[PDB]
Amino acid sequence: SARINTWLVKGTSVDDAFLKLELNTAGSRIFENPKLLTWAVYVTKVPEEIILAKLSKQFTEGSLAKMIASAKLDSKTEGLATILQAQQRQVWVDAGKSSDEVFKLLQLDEAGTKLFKNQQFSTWTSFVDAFNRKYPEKAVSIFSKLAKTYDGFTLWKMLEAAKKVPKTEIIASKLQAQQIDAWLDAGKSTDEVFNLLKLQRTGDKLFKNSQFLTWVSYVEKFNKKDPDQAIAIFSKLAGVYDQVTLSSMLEAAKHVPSTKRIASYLQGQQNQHWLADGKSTDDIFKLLKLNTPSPENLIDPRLDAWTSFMRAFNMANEGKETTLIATLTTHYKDRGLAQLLQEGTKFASTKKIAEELQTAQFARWLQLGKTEDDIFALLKLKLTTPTTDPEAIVFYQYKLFMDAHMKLAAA
Amino acid sequence: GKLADLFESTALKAQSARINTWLVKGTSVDDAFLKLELNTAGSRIFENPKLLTWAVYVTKVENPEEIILAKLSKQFTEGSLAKMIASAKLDSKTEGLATILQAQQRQVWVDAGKSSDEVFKLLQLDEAGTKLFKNQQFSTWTSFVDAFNRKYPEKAVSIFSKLAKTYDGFTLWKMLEAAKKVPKTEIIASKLQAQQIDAWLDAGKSTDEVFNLLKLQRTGDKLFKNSQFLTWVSYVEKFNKAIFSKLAGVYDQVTLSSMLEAAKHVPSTKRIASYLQGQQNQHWLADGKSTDDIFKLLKLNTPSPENLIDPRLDAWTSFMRAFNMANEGKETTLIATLTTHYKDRGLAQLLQEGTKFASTKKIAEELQTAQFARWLQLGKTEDDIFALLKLKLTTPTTDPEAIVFYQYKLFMDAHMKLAAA
Repeated sequence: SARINTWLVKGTSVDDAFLKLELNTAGSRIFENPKLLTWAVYVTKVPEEIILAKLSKQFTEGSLAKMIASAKLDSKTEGLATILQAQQRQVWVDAGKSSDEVFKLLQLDEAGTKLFKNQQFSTWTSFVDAFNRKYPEKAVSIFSKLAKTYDGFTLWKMLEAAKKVPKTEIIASKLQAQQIDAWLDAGKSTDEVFNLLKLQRTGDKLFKNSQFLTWVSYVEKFNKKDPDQAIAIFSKLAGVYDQVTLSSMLEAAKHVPSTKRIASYLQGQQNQHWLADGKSTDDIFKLLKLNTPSPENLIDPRLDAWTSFMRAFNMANEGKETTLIATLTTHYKDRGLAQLLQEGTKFASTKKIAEELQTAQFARWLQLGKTEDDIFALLKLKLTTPTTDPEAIVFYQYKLFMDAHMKLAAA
Repeated sequence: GKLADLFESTALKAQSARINTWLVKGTSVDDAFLKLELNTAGSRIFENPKLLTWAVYVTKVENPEEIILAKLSKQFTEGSLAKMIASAKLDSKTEGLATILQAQQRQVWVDAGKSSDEVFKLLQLDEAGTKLFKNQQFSTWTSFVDAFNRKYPEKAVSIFSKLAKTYDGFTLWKMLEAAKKVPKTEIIASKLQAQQIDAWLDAGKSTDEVFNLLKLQRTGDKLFKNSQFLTWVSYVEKFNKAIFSKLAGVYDQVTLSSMLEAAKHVPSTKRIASYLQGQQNQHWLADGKSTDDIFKLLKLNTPSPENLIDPRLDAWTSFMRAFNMANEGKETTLIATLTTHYKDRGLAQLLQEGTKFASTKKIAEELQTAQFARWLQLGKTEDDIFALLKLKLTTPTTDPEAIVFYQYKLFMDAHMKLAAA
C-alpha cells in the first residue's frame, strides 16, 4: 500500500521494515500474509537473495520448499513463489546438493505411488535440470532415479496415469519414451519386458491392457535393433493361449481402434499358421465350435474369425475355394440349415444375416437345379405339415424364388 | 400383481381408445400384438409407444408380466432381451415396466434351471473385468444367485465362490475395497471382504501366505500405509482364535519404531499401532534395555534439530513412560536424558536454534524453559551458566549461547521467589 511510500521517504532498513510488520512471528502460513507481499515489494526496490535468506532463518529449507510450492498455487503470489523457487534452486546447485539429497529434502521418499501428484515434484525436476547443466561430468537423469526407486510396472502405471492430468501430461510421456529406450539399452529381451509388465498376470484380457501396446512398441524396436534375435510375436501368444481363445481375443481386439492394427496382423498370422498346419475351412469351422447349433452364432464373432480364415484359405487353394452357405450346408444339413436360418429370421439380432443367408441357400439350390418336389423331399415335408412350420415356410419361399428365376434355370 | 398399479399413473395419448376398442371387440393379446406390427419392431422396441399400448392392454386382460416377456422371448434373444431391458431401466419414462420385466426374466431363468455361471456369461460380466461392481447388471446377476439359491438349496452356490474362482486374492480385494467406498455397493462389498477372509481361513492358507499374497513385501517403511495391511491383521486375529514378532523379523527396530509412532496418528491404523508399540515397549523392557539404551538405539543421542519434529522422540517418551512405571524409584526424565547425551552447552544451543524455526519452536521453547527450570532447581547462578556456556566478553550478543544466557537470567528474574529454595 502506502507503507512502502513512507519507508522510502524515511529510509527504513529492510530488516526494520520486516520487523515493523511482525513477520518474524509469522508461522508456516507466512505467504498468505499480505504484509509479506508488501515487504517483499519494499525489498525489490532496494534482491531475491535477501528475501530467501531472511525466510531461510525462520523456516527450515525443506519446509520452506513446500510453502513456496503451494504458494505458486495462489493467483496472488504466483510471481514471488517462482522467484524464490529459482533462488532456492540456485542455492542448492551452488551448495552442490545431490539430486538424491534434494529428493530427500522434499520428502519424496515418503510419497510412493503418489509422486507425480506431489506438488513439490517439479521443484526437484527443475533442480535436476539446473544441476545437470552446471555439472555435466556428474550429471544424472531424472528417469534413472525414478527407475532406481520403482520397479518397471509400478513406474509404468504411475506414468500412464500422470499423462492424464495436463499439468504433467508432457513430462510423463517424455519419461515413458525414455523408459522404453532404457529397456533397449539395458539389453532386455522382449520376454523379460513381457513378464516385467505383468502381461502374464493378464488372462483373456490381454489386448484390453494398455501395457500390451507398450510391449508391442518395445518388440518392434527390439527387432530392428537386433534382428538376429528378432522374435515372432504371434508365436509367444500361440505358446500361451488356445487357438480358440486366441481367436476370440484377436477378433475382439480387431474392433478396438487402438488394437485394431496389431490384431488384424496377428489374426493374419493365425490364418497363415492354420494353413501351414493343414487345417481346412471345415477343420476351423469345427474348431471354432460353429457346428453346434446355437442360433446366436449367426451374428457370432466366431463367424467373423472364420470368414477371415476362409478368405485366407481361398487365396491359397485357387479353384478349390469354399463358401459359407456351402460349409453351413455341410455341417448342419440342407434341412437342418433351412431350419436354422428360418429360426434366425424371427429374432431382430439375426434377421438381416439370416435373410441374406437364406436367399444364398436358395441360390445354391437353384444352380444345383433343385426342383420343387426335390426340396419338398429334402425338407422331409408331409401334406399335413403346418404351413407355419420353419421348413414349410422355407419351401414356399424357395418356390417363389424359383418362379422368379425361370431364366437362370438353365443350370 | 404389481404391473396393474403402474399403468394408472401412465400417460396415454388415442392410445386408450385402441385398447377400449380391443376390449369392446375382444381381440386377443396376440392378434392385438399383430395389429401393432410389434413383431417387426426390433431392438429399439421399448421406445415404441405401441409397446406401452400393448402392455397396458395385456394388464387389462390379466400376472400379465409373464406373457409380455414371453412374447418378447420369441422376437429377441435372451442376452439381447436382457440388455434391452437393462438400458430400458435407465430412462425415467419406461421404469416400472423395465424392472418388473427384469424380475420376470429372472424367474424364467430360474425355472429353466439356468446355472449362475450361465447367467453370468449372459449378462456379459465375463467381459467385464476389474470393473465388475461398477457394472449395472452386477446386481441383476446377484439377484439371480439369490433366487436360484432359495429355489435349489442342494445346488446352491455362493456369489463369492464365483468371484474368488474368477479373480486372484489381491485384485479381488482392491475391487471390493474400491466398491465399498462407492455407496451404491458398500454393504454387499463389505460382506464379500469378510467372506474373502473367511475363505482364506477355510482354504487353510498361512498368515505368511496371506501376507505375501496381499503384496506386502515390497511395502517398505510404508507398510501401515497400505490399507490391505489391516486386512492381513484382521486375518491373523481370526487365525489365532504373534504379529509383532513377524514385523520384528523383517524390520530393524528403529524404522519399525518410527513406522509405528507415525501409524498411531492415522485413525485407521491407530490402536493397532498403539498396541504394537506397546509390544515393542514390553519386549524392550523384558530384555533389560534402559531409557538410554533406547535413546541411543533410536538415534536420539545426536543433537540434530530435526529431532524436535521427529516421531522417534515420541516413541522414546512412550518407552520412558513404560520403563518408569516398571522400574519405579529409578525414574528417568526427558531434560535429564537430553542433558546427558547432548551436553548442557550442547542442549542449550540446540533448543535456542530450535526456537527460531516455526517448524520447531513449540517443542524448543517448552524444552528451553524446562532446561532453565532444571538449572534453577540445581541452584545454577548467572555466573555459573555464563561460565559453562563458555561465553567471552567479546562474544556477539546474537550467538545462540549468548542469547540463551540472557533468556535464563530473564527467567531467573521472574522466578526469584521460587529461587529462595
